[PDB]
Amino acid sequence: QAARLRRRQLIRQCLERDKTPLAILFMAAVVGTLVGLAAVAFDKGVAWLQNQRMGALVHTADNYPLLLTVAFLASAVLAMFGYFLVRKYAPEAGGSGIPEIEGALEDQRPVRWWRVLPVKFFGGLGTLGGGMVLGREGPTVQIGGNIGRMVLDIFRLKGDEARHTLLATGAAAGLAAAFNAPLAGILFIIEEMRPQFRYTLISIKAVFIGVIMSTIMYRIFNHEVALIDVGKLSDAPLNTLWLYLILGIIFGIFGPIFNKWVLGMQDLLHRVHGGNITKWVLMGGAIGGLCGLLGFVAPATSGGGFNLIPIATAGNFSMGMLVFIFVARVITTLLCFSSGAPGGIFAPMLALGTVLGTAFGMVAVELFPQYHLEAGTFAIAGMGALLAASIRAPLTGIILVLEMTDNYQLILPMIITGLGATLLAQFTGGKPLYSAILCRTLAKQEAEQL
Amino acid sequence: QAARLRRRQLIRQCLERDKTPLAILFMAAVVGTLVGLAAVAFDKGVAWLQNQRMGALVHTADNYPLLLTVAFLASAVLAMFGYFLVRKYAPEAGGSGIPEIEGALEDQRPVRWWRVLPVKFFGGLGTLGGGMVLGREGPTVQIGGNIGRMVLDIFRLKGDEARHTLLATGAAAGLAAAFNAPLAGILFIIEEMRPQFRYTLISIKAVFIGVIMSTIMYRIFNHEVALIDVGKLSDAPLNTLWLYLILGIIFGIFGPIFNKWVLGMQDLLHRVHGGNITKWVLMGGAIGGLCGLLGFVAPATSGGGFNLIPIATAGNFSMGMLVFIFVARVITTLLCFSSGAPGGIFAPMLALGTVLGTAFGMVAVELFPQYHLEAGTFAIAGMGALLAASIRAPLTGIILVLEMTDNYQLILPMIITGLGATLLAQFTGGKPLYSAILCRTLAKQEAEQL
Ligand SMILES: [Cl-]
Ligand SMILES: [Cl-]
Ligand SMILES: [Cl-]
Ligand SMILES: [Cl-]
Ligand SMILES: [Cl-]
Ligand SMILES: [Cl-]
Repeated sequence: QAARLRRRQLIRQCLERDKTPLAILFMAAVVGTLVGLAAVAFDKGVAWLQNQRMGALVHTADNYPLLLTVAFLASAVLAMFGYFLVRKYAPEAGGSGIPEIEGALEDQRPVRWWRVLPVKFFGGLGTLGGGMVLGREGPTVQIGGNIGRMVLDIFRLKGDEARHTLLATGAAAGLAAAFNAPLAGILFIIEEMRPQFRYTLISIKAVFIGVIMSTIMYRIFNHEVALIDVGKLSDAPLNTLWLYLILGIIFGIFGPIFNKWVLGMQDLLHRVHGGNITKWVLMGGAIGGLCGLLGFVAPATSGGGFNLIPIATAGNFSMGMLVFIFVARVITTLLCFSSGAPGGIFAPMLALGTVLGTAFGMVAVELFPQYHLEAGTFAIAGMGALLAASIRAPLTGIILVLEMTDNYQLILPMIITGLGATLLAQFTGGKPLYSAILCRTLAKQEAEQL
Repeated sequence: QAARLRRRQLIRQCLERDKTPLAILFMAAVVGTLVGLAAVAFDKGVAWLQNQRMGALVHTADNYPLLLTVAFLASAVLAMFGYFLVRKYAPEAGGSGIPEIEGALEDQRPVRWWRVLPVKFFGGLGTLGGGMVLGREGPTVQIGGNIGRMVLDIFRLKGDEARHTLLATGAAAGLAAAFNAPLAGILFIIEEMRPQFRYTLISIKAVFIGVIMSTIMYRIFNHEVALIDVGKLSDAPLNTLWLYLILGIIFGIFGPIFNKWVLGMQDLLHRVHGGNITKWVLMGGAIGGLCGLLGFVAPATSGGGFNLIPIATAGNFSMGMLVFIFVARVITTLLCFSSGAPGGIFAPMLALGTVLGTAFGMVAVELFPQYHLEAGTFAIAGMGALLAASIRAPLTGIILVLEMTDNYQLILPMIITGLGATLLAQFTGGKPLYSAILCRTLAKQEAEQL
């Protein structure tokens, strides 16, 4: 009868009248509007700082050593301002911000929106606007989760189930308004933050509301159907689907290796400054100045990565250039993200999977000419395979790539590529990167409390 | 210290090796291949019986009262075969089968694959091949979930984690191998089966493997890219997005009203036979013969519904014809599903949401000519709005409709329509239908135990 009283517990759940608090559902539309407006202002300010930087690199065009100095120095001072705001005011605004938000969903990290929200905005503005190899995905999730706490504090909402609802609403609205991906922002919460999020009928409807309001706030100011404008690539036949499983196996081995390089470079770059702010800022200007220098000479090795993925998905880079771009963008991704700059690793990971997927597709075309393959259809499957192998959230990584590229005929090749990425990353001993960063944040704050 | 002790449990959970045995993942490839093969033997056995029934109406087309007798009696004898196998050999194979698989993941229902799997197959060929208003999701999910228990019992695998993994693998594979929707099969388990499924890192990977192997087995025998071949419809502009909220608000009221009509007709049709097998079989041949009669005279009011959706989305019907189809298909959906026939309600719900959404999309083009609306974008948004209001799985129902229609420019209108459907079905006191059918089975089982 151990299942009999369990069955009587099941019938006691059906006759419950599930109430509908419309107060938290209205604030989720206030959150999602404010997240989507702060996401648009972040993207328009990062792009304005990037167009002002290349506008300074064309007025000094005939003078080449002066151009390389003002490519370094305009990106160094822009990065030094971002490192200074994090180190002086909000140290939890360094890095991505997803481990700070999913640590807040466990009631383990504080949400200091009076400090993080001006520092993650303006410090990430000069960091990403300076041309560093960092994405706006992580900043927008942390700006979103801090806006949802701000709305909870301004309107004085009490209760701990409303606190986790509005914090997850803005993190869902942050992903939905960074990438024009309303489907991935919902799957950000129920698939990637699955151990963190408390699934209530109200809390998942509020995640839907904030995602809707932040996608509408995005599309008012951006009228393109694809964030990454690759074309309409070919279908994948059934006799070519095993090549996407092999491509996932290669990504699923590299994924844990890349995660050990992220945490290993976090430790190695911390020995340079030792926690000192005036050496953390000057190391951040040397890293930020290099990526603005690399933004002029060999610009495929620097930047967030979205200006490389449509070039690499088409057959424009050779096999020797994709090897150079991959090694250089592995070095500058670890140099930017693991140094504690405000900026995520998600959009640099898309450029690393596109280049590694195009390299796989170019070998697959020359090895199998009987399949009529494309190099670009493996770049899409490789894009969400490094998020499956390192971030270890394949479903919100697949959906995000299909929404950014508008290529939904590759759903089954991406699930095949994302399975072998997740299967071999668990097998080879890999953890999620945002979990591994948060577990090192939690073990550090357990050590200063001794 | 209350959170410091919880911080210690979040650190030691992070240092664990994650224990990947490949034996249950290979068995998911065996399950997914067998589910995907049994789904195309079900889809091509139902379609063969519907071709022999239409072919019997062309041979003797000169005699019209014999033609209405042959159309009645070919479907009456076929449905009587389906109602008899349920009432004699496997009474839990009646209805959809998703409440029986959902109760099996809760360890409340037995999985008798030696009885259900021949009865759900050959009784499903009788009811669906007779032209009754019943879908093939529920049959294939229950055939799928019983294959996952059959593979567990043949290979004699031990464990309660392995039993719930392979049972949810085939239920996911049953939705992937029907409708060519691998993405909706995964979301069937982590979103619709959220209180039932025990999420593990390996139990979601085995759900991926069975979904992959069943979508491949479907696509070996089926080469259409979309099942519901509506065209490439228009995209919805931002000034028209509030009409999809009103379409969701209307569906979110009707959803609970349609749910109590399903449960009310289950009690009403049970008053006819009282559980007697002879009166249940004769009532089911009367209902099944009525839908084979209606398959010849006014064929839009019977059948599974996949023939009606491309005609309705194209704007081929009138307004009074669209009102007559909605009323008459509601009566035949309540007659077929609530009488205990092997066959689901999901694909009859897509035909009801398309017809009700087209009628909304025709009022919207009459009232707002300045919006430049197409009536078919509300047919697709309304298609998954009855799944969000009655089945109350909005993310599963959006992705399924998108994967069946290949219209992914309507992601955000379907999320707005599915939000207003879910929010108004919870506000007006509606439950999920499969959770309400199972709970009426579980409360009936407690009543047998006095
Ligand atoms: Cl970080
Ligand atoms: Cl990022
Ligand atoms: Cl990130
Ligand atoms: Cl049922
Ligand atoms: Cl169905
Ligand atoms: Cl069903």
